[PDB]
Amino acid sequence: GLSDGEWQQVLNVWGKVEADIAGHGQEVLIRLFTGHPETLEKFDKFKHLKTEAEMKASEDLKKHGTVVLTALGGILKKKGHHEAELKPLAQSHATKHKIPIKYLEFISDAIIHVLHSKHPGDFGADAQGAMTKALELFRNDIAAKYKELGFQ
Ligand code: HEM
Repeated sequence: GLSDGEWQQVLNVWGKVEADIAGHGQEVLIRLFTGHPETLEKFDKFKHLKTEAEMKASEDLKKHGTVVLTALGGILKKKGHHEAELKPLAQSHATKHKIPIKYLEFISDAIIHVLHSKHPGDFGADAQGAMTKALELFRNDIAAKYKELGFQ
């Protein structure tokens, strides 16, 4: 798991996201979609987005960005004790949305990318390390639920 010092770093870094949840959420999804176009296909409601301009201009994408990060934020605030919050998400993403674990890897890297892009020089080495650990924990616990379901 993460140490108390690491969880404190994670939640301190999260303060940035919380100041502009929709902005960070939007940029995270845009980074995901632009870097990995196949991920867009998993969203029947965003597949109509053909350009990054259309993406940035989408209020609904911004809306989903807020939904995605608010959920992740709630999980992070649990500092590891997130089974109840994590289980349903892993299950809807495996059973309903069919999101391979690889895409969760992509979005994790996208979150790291967005923090550096929006806060250059203000996302220290220790901060990136702690946030990475937290995102790997989140990803790994979902992977467990995926194996349980036999989802690939
Ligand atoms: C940090 C990771 C993520 C978090 C916390 C998260 C959270 C959520 C939440 C809370 C919902 C709505 C409730 C539900 O259906 O479970 C949702 C829906 C959805 N997510 Fe995720 N998600 C994440 C990553 C991804 C990724 C990488 C994809 C890639 C395709 C994805 C695709 C979807 C789809 C298709 C829906 C349904 C959208 C709709 O309403 O039509 N998610 N997500």
